[PDB]
Amino acid sequence: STGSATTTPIDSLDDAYITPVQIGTPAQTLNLDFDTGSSDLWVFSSETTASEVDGQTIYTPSKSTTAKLLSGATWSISYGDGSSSSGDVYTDTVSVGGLTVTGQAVESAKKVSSSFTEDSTIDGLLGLAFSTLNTVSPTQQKTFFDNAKASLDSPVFTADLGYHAPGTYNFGFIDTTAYTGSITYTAVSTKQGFWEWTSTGYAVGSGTFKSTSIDGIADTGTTLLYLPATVVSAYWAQVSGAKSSSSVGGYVFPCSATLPSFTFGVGSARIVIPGDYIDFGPISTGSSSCFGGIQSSAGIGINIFGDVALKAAFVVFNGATTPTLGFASK
Repeated sequence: STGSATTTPIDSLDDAYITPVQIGTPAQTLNLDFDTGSSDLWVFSSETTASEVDGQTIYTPSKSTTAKLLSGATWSISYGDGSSSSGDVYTDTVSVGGLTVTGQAVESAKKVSSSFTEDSTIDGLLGLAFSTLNTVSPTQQKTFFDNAKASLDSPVFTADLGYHAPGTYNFGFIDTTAYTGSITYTAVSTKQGFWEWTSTGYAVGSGTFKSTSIDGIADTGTTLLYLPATVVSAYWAQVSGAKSSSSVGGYVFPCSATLPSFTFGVGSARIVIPGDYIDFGPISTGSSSCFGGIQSSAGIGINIFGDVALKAAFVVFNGATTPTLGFASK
């Protein structure tokens, strides 16, 4: 089997991407944030505290003939941005782009943090990291990908995120028309439950490439590119007037600037992030100070190749017995 679904930016900045997901019988379609940095499929639901729902589409398990309460199971998650959610669990039929899993754990939110409530466009998350990170207790549950894997033509999914435009998540096949050149594959460590890999270096604009190992995670659920302070300082040093602002919470730059590109290494290959991808617009409405798309990972504890980086590439998440990651230009 295979599946193919379009993923769409939630706003003009590509702050996140939503992908329609069919849950239950008859189908209830929710727009979920596919997140390769977590492993829970959770949704706004009929059980979510009413004051914490503001415009989202909810899953109502009582209206699904295939929903079954997973007796005794609860979940609770906290994300790197400080947001969180928790609730109980059903199993139900879940389909993504024509690919169907029966018996998928669908984690129903009873509580969500303000960040989630305030974002009307995201009806939940669909985790695509390794199932060892799944938070369901007392019986840990598998991700949608893990459940689908054995049925897929090939045990892979791909992320092809657009810049200010829709893109695609495919399951079970590699669309050879979706990228240019060849895909370069690189080793993955699953020890922390993430798609963790080591970039071979970076360049700023037309500058020379610096060969240096940068361990980080491929995370579709993080907006920006978070890298070591040395790397980030070298980037922003090439932008006149750019500075790190403690009050704002990262590097800002004059909105009048033209940003240089940023290149990262994948083995001997190179992925180029155009400068425009690094512009996240005014810090507040009407400001001439703009927020940078490359930020320091210091104090996160891990480097994160988020959407800013991933959207410059066609990315293969290879869930073979020994997982790997592939990157191609596009």
